Amino acid sequence: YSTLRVSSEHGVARIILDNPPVNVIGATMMRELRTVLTTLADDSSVRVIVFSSADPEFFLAHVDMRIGEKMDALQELAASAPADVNVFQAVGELIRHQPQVTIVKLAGKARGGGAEFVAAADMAFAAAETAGLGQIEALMGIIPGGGGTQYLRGRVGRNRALEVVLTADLFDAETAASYGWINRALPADELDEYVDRVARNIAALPDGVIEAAKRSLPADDLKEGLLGENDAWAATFSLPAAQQLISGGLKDGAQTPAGERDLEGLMRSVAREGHHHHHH
Amino acid sequence: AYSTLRVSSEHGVARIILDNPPVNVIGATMMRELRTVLTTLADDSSVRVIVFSSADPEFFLAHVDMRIGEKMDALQELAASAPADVNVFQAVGELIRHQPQVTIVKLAGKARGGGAEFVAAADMAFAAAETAGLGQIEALMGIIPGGGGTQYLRGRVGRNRALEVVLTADLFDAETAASYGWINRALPADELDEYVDRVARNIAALPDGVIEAAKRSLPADDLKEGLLGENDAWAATFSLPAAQQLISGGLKDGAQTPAGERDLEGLMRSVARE
Amino acid sequence: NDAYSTLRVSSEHGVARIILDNPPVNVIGATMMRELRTVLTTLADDSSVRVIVFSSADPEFFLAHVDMRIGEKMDALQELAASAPADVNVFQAVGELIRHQPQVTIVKLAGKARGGGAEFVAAADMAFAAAETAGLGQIEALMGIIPGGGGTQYLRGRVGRNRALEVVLTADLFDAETAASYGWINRALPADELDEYVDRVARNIAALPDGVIEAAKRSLPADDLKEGLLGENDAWAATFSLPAAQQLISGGLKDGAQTPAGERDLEGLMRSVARE
Repeated sequence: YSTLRVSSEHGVARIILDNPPVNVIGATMMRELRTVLTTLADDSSVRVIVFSSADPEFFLAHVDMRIGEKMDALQELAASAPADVNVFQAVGELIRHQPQVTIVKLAGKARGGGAEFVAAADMAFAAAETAGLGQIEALMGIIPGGGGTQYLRGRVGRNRALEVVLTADLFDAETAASYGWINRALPADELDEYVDRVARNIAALPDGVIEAAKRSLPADDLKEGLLGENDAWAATFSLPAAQQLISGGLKDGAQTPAGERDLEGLMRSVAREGHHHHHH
Repeated sequence: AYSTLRVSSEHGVARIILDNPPVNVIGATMMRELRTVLTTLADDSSVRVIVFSSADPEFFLAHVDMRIGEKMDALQELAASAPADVNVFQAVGELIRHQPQVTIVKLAGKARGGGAEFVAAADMAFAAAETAGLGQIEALMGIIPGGGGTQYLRGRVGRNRALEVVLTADLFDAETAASYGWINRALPADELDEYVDRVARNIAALPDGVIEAAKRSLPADDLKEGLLGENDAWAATFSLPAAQQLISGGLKDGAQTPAGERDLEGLMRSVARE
Repeated sequence: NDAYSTLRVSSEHGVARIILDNPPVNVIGATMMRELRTVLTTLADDSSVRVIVFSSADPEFFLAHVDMRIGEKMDALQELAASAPADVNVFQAVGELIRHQPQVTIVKLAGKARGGGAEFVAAADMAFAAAETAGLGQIEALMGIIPGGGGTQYLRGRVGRNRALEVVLTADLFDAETAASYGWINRALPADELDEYVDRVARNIAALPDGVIEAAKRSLPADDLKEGLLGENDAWAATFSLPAAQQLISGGLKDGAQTPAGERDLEGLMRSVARE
């Protein structure tokens, strides 16, 4: 795989996300994630999956801002998406319905679709000092269209969901945990051993226990919410701002490490600059 | 000009400053003015965000005016024009809950009863850690919250904590309210103004249609059955002898004065004991 | 004072106190389940009682977990089962009785509660715990099963599915601060203040005027958990039926479960049984 690596042993698969320079989620990663998770879902030797990043600053930056430039790659993904779920929601929805226990180890920054990925897993543990979660979408003239509005509604409640989405700020681990967006914030220097212990302890459970727990606690019914989000999100592309802001962002350094570090700041200054065409 | 509110706007943010001396009770006048101002603002394309704050240095909104039943005609007109299946008190929070703009409460001081209902109804509430307080005083006046509070709490904090807030009737500090999810965040008192201004400006700066899209994706909670159940529970308690005795006794012992409102919980417990 | 084997009940001024006392570690056995039903059914009909406070006589354990030998005397368990509510299993019947009680129910948690003990704590209207000393865990996964007394659904409602899965599958003992942050209990308080705190809340609620408690509960009715509880029963029943579960439980008893020394670190004890 070109955007990730997988290894498994002792009932735990580790999926390490590695797509330089900032771990954007592009069409290739979306396809490779589907392949790896679909294959694992049929592997009776694997009981737990742990997602981590190889990038020292970013878990998953956000969805590739150039993803709409090659609609054919996107059209192929959209054709394999489940009923009533859009091509972006299909990533989080695959994670949410995975048979294995899914665990995210979050050390760095995850925004937009990356933050959706984090919230979709069964459990997420984040480094107190270094981790960050933000829904950057509003600053690109859109809203989350990959399940984020609904994952937030369910985990943090509507009031805090609207705050996360509309302030579009980068939330630190301690705030994200107190909101319930992730399970726990832990010291950065303890996080790796903590997640390894949780994963191995869950994988050591007797046969059938994980299955029973997931049957007793089935995935939330989000069908109507995901449809509503899709409709609202689709409508934001019928307005000119989204493409102006996405183009302006790329011009000003989005999807480079310096540009992504304070993406919120970068996108607000792009909006303040307000460049656009003049066809007089 | 309004007699209980000051309204202004700039850079896409309307400020509504609550100003009804001596302790910022929600009376019939304020209820009428709020309907007018929020309905006017709902169709104002220049306004994206509404921030509520208080001109009183101790109280955000004390609670509903305990003398509001002395002038039944103004209250009855408001009741006659309330939305279907929403009582006249619930109509305050319900108007806030369905406002098109992002609604933000900046809570520096104490809010009880209907005041606490108002805080919980806004899209977001940020409170001063050292100075803010939230409580449902209703149980101490022999009733339960009848303006949406039971259902706002159920949604925000869960039934277990909602029963605790309602039946203990204690004044919660900002830190505990935020932990519970009753408000969004507790911030230092000397940072709250800047924090709220930054959030308000950032949301007002979002491009056309984003706020609308977010609210479409995150529609207001369906509370119809819960509000009707609260209404019937409230009417039943209000009809029993203790309610009017406690309300009259509280007024005689200094409720709705700043000295009485400071520790309203202790005052109302003492009224019941005496 | 000697009305019951596993409980002491007293009441005055509108507050009933139920002290849980079944040495050596406050296991929930068939006798406690029967006595709890008697006491709570009686109080439900007592207009003079407005608040029920549950606490423990055991300095280390609130309620350890359900008696690991409860299946050895099927007749006692059969009578309890035969008379459980429709769509509610015999273990769920304990939490469900507490959930539908007319009085305000309050748990004062100073020590450790696991399994059905944690389910009990979560079922009350409100639970206050000592920050320094209290602990809550769902041990069931380490015995080859899942919670079968409502705990999956009480966790789902109070902490959300994500944290419910974490609690159930890690099977660790959660401290009071973490449990409160998650919403599993109402609040963590200093150990030396907890008793006065709870007494104050109970007294204050009992002093409320006629009809207020009743109105509050009418406005905030118990969650509908019918389908969740049915699902939990089938998941629990299927795992419990397997030899692996039966050997883990047998080994736990062999290695000192249900003794104070074995119960202090039950998680470690049960992980050692499985490794052996």
